[PDB]
Amino acid sequence: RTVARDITLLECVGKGRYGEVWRGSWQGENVAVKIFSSRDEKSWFRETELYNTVMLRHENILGFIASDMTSRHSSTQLWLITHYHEMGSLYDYLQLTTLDTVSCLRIVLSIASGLAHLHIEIFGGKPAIAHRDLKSKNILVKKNGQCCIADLGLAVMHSQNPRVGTKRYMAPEVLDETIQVDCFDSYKRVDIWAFGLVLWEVARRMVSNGIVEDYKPPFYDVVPNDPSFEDMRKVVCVDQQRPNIPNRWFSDPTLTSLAKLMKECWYQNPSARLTALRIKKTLTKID
Ligand SMILES: COc1cc(-c2cncc(-c3ccc(C4CCN(C)CC4)cc3)c2C)cc(OC)c1OC
Ligand SMILES: COc1cc(-c2cncc(-c3ccc(C4CCN(C)CC4)cc3)c2C)cc(OC)c1OC
Ligand SMILES: COc1cc(-c2cncc(-c3ccc(C4CCN(C)CC4)cc3)c2C)cc(OC)c1OC
Repeated sequence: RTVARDITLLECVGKGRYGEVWRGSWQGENVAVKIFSSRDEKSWFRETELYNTVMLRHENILGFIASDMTSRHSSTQLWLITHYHEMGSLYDYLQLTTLDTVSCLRIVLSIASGLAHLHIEIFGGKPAIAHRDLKSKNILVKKNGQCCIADLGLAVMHSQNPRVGTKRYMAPEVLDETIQVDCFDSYKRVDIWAFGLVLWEVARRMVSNGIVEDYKPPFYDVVPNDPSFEDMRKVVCVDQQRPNIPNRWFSDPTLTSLAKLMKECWYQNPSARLTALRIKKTLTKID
């Protein structure tokens, strides 16, 4: 049989230290191709090792197609091939788009759904998985209004990489180095912190009574761009600051409920934070 492997790379949709992401075409179908830099090879290996352990398949997890290693003259080329989401990342989408109640809830409940799927151990099934780099750039928007979680290059697996998380989204126990590193639940609680920040980013863009906030990243008012580890530790650990809840949210029942939820993702005590499954249930009862 013919094994068609050619992918036509059509346009670069992302560049960073990790390498590049391309929109590509295979057999007439759009695919996303992440080409890894040499500096971030361990992210390709970790995501590949995870998918070789468990073939995750969930509507709110970016769909895996392939991991490719190709020998070159002097180097190894590493590609991750996934489904392609033409609307781009949530970070991208929120810059330019405002939301109503239904679209805001649909976005955040779809993220919580993907996260709870990662976190849960299923017997027979999947290991429990923590993401460790959840943020709005690692969430893609689908045409049906739901999102999917991307980038399992830092993921950790549990059954009963010199890359670190994005500093802006790091939980207090990561910044003050008290995280209980031998304890899998620790990693879930770091994801919940980051989820609460994403929930704040999205809620700001929900219109109520003709008002909306501009897109800002978490802690935009208290740290520089590309904040240092120390910048973050002073804000989050020493001063114990949290993102602002605008007064206008308290006129809207949805944003009032979302403010309470994001508060219960941001407790200093990691074991006080809500679980992804409890966040889902709360979101199903809003509106
Ligand atoms: C190697 O590399 C790539 C391969 C492909 C690809 C292309 N055509 C057909 C296939 C295929 C799938 C599955 C079987 C099965 C059939 C059932 N039988 C009982 C066992 C074997 C055979 C063939 C694949 C996997 C795409 C790629 O990119 C999109 C590849 O590059 C990453
Ligand atoms: C990697 O990705 C894609 C792959 C393919 C593709 C190409 N040839 C063959 C297959 C296939 C056939 C048959 C089985 C068997 C498995 C066991 N049993 C005997 C029943 C069924 C498995 C696999 C596939 C899945 C198509 C794709 O898109 C349409 C892919 O997505 C980009
Ligand atoms: C986060 O992580 C991964 C993401 C993806 C991925 C999948 N669909 C669509 C995209 C995308 C398309 C288009 C834009 C637009 C944004 C506005 N403007 C700047 C032009 C371009 C942005 C994003 C991406 C980036 C693939 C991945 O691997 C193959 C990822 O890594 C796991």
